[PDB]
Amino acid sequence: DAAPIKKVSVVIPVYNEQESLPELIRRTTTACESLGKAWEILLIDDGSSDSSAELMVKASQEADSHIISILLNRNYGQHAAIMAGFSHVSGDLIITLDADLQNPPEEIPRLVAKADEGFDVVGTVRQNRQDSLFRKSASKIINLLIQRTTGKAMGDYGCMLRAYRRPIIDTMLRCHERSTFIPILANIFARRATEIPVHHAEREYSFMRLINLMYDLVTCLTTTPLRLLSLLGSVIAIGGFSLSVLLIVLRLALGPQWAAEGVFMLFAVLFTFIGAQFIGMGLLGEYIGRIYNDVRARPRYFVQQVIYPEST
Amino acid sequence: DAAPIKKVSVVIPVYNEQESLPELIRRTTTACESLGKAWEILLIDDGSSDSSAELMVKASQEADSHIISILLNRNYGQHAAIMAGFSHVSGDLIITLDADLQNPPEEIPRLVAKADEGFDVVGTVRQNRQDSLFRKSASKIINLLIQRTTGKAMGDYGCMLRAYRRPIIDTMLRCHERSTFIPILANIFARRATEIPVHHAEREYSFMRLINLMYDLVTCLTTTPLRLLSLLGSVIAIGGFSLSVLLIVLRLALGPQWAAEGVFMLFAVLFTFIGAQFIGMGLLGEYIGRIYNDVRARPRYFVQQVIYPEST
Amino acid sequence: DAAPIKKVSVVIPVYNEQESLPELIRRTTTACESLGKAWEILLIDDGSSDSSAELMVKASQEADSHIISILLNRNYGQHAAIMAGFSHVSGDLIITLDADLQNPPEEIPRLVAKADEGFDVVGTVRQNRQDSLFRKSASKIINLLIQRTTGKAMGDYGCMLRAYRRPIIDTMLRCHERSTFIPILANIFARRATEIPVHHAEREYSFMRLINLMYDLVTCLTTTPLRLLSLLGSVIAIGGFSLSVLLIVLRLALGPQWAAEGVFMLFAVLFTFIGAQFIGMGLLGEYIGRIYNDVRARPRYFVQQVIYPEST
Amino acid sequence: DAAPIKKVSVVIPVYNEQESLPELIRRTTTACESLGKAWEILLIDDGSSDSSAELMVKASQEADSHIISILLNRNYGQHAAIMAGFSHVSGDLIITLDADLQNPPEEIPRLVAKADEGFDVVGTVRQNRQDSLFRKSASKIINLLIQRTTGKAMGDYGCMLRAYRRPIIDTMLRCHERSTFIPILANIFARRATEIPVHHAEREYSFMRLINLMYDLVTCLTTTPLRLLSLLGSVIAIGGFSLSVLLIVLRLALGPQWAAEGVFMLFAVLFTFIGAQFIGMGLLGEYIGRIYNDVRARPRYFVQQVIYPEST
Repeated sequence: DAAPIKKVSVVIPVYNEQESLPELIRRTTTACESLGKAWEILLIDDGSSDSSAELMVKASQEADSHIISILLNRNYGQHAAIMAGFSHVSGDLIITLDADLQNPPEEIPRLVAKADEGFDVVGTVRQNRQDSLFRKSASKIINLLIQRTTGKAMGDYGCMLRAYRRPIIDTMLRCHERSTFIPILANIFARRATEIPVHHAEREYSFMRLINLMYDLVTCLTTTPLRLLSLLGSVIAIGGFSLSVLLIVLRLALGPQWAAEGVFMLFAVLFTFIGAQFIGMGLLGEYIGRIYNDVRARPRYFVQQVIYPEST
Repeated sequence: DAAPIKKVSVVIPVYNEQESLPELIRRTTTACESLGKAWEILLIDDGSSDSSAELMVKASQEADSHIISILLNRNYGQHAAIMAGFSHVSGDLIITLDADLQNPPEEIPRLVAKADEGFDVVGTVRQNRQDSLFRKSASKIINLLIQRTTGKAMGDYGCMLRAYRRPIIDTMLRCHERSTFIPILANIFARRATEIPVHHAEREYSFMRLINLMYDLVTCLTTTPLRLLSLLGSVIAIGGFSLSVLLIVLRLALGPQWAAEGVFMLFAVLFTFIGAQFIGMGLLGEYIGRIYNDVRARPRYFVQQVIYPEST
Repeated sequence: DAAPIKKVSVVIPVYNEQESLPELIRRTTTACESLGKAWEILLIDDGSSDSSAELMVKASQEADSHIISILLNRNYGQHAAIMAGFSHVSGDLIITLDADLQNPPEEIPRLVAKADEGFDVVGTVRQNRQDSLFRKSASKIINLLIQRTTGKAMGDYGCMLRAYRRPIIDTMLRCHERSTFIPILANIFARRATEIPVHHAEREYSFMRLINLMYDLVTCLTTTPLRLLSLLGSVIAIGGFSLSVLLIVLRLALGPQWAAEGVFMLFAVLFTFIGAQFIGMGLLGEYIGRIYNDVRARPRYFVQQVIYPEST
Repeated sequence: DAAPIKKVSVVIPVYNEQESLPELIRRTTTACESLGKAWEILLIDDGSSDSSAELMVKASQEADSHIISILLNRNYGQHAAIMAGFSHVSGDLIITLDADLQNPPEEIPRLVAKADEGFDVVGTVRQNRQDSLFRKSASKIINLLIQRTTGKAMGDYGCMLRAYRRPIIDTMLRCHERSTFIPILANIFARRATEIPVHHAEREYSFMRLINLMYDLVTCLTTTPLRLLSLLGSVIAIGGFSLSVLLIVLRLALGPQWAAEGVFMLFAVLFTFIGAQFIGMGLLGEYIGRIYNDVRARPRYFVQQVIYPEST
């Protein structure tokens, strides 16, 4: 069906944005008014300490305002702020935006139009951002891994400008896992998805953040690394056993060859035991991985429609 | 008691079966009409992309149809589709069938008749399928393991044609474990079970699927592999300690014997420590295995009847 | 307070006891009638296959019977049968008995009288059973461990004849852990406990059962074995580092001493790394143990009475 | 806002305090009466065996008493007693005090006044207690770690005299984790916190308690130790591989150098494998740590206020 969008909800986490709030609000309001549909704006203050909350309250209390302000008691994180925002939306299309104006609000109409064609998730890709070699390689690896796992590609995973339909948000609200990534979670349930190119501000994370993010993504996406240990251990054990047998055969055939042959055979046995240790660790990982999946308990399926035979 | 069957429910997962749907529906309807009992057919579309959903809807909307069509929003897996089907059945006997017509629908009456004799689970075994040596050995090993664990044998675990009674499905719906195998889960609760031989289409998984399936079955059935590590480590440690003591005794008795005796004693100590490492890993596995069982939280018991003394 | 007992409930698991059921029922009924209090008897059939269920039903339907019969759909275990029995009791004192008549039913009045003095849990100890050396040593070790952990001693943990008050059973019904031991669980919540000596039939487990039972008890009682790994690793690492430093100091002081000194230093470094490995395994165990305790989620406390100040 | 306090609740765990109860009650009552606000006192008996319960009941039943007595069926721990006390409070400011009179009750007015300035958590620091070197170093390390993790410093973590506002207690009641530390849990949710200096009685834990407390704090605060294993393993593997390559290059360039060069190369390979083992253990820890966090399931966020646009 061609179920169209009739209301748009915008979610913007706020944390120490005193300088950028006025222009952000003005541009977002103008962009939303250009849609021709009903709309609302949600501002979530993640425990700011620079008078942002007062500005948000003033904006909410202004005449003819479409802004809903949500105040958290302290800082909890951008992911938690976004999840809190999702719990108070009312429209059928949800859009996430950055409060630093790094992504222009003027792109919202394009996302709305694309979603009106029948897509559940609409993403964005930043053009010619000129990242460093390591960051570009990491982006390529992450895109390939996500495409292989979820079946949907993602050119830019760190981009904040994205659109979701209401059922996607409803299902994502059912996942209580503390460590995750919202764009991956959306694609885990999306049927139809696409991405479009966008531009960005030319000028505006540390390495320690990058390493932790890589670990989080790998743990959220797959458990194969636990499986690779058994393969490595089996290879090592087979090599060690083959060398041990070959040493005895060679000594029995051509007699003694070196003064330290016994040491070499003992080293081969040691390598075999070391490989067995890797096999054991992989065996433990097999259970640990399933424990984790059962613990975080994502939904198994969703039913779209049920057709019963006519009663007559 | 001889509680007989009065309604039969058929569950068939569908995923890109546009070509086989008409003949499948016709033959299944004919077979069900030959029963003489009330019946219904459930078709679950697992996110097909070849117009199967439209055919299913058309079949459901046709006059005098006994077909219930269930549509999923996207692909989730055959196990999830079967579980969704179980949530919408209404009969007291449940039959699972394959949509590729590899197993003929004409065998259903035999399963119904066998179940009418008082069996809770009725299975099937394919005759003279002529599998490869490795697959046959794996089948034998799996059958032996399942027989030892659940107390019920299974000649063919990969066969899809099986019948279950309503209480079995109800109890299986209480298990939320993500990784499992439905036939094993049924036997875990079944009191009386049997299998019968069937024929199959002569002509129509990859090795990577086989290895993962073996791991899944082993993890679902038992935790002994975690126990074997302690035995291995104890054997290694005892051997190493015995060799270390023997070396000292021999040197003290008959004096020096080799130039590298100290190296040999150090290797023996190293082997003892390596065995201790296996013991430690087994110790960790002891807790991990119980954590997993507590996490997946299968039902502990089911009460069939309670008899109170007469009030008078 | 001297809250006395006014009704006694007897729980007896049944599994293939066709021969012993009549005498068991007769003697238990006589013993219960000698109490002078209200009483009931619960018989749980754990999937017997020797006509025990029919005998139990006949006994329940007999005139002036105090027997409640509970039938399970199949075999699940003695622990599960006892837990099912606890879910249907109605008295304020609960007694567990063995259906093989190994423990005479005539001891019940002594347990009732002892419980009437104000004890929550009353146990029994078998006299001069003349067990083997290993079994006696295991019993002593288990008794010491339980006394140290729960604060209550248990001379015989394998004895089935025991008495519990209703609140103890109610709290034990709140623990859903699959692997546990009921007598230990009772003492975990009991305030006042005691044991008394009893006699037993002279004549009537395998080693594999004993080893598994030891592992279950150790895992249910404590997590210290995970802590011992770090101590062992630290000792090994300190020894290795000390030897490595001593070798260098000795060589620098008195010059070269042996041809294989470098090999010895390398072995010392290897031992240090091996100790570090034990430290790491202990570090993992630290988290695993707490995960297990949080998973099995036993109750934290129970409130006996609350006194508010007089409203006036 | 300047929401002031209007009722004060005092929580005091009791365990064998027969001697100190009268003076404690008298001084606490005098201090509370000096506040000028409504107040109540909660006494929790943690299974005492020295007639403390009778004294508490007598105090509760005395005329014009503000004391609520809570009796536990047996001993469960100070943390459990405090949690039980929190479940029965009614005021908007909660104060915890020690029953041994080590911390004078006369400091309560200072805490109330400080909390009236708008603080959520108010702590205390003991001056010139003259602890040993190891204990002082441990205190410094714990303070630094807590400051880095929660963002709030704590000069003395072992001090019992502290004040909390009602929402903090309400959120802490939502955390069911068995192993934790209440002051850290409070700061995890507090927005504004402070500490003040206090005095203490000059004269009145064992080393085994200190080690367990350190492990508990480390496990409750962070998971970095699981991350350090991968770094250590990578360093070891890189060093071993570099040495192995250097040995071959040197031998090919300048020819043979030592009789035991092959042994050295084998040792280098062994070190590389040992480092790989550390990497694998860190890989397992990555999943274990996230499993633990998902298991103990702390609240993700709290909403303070929501402002909707004016309906007109």
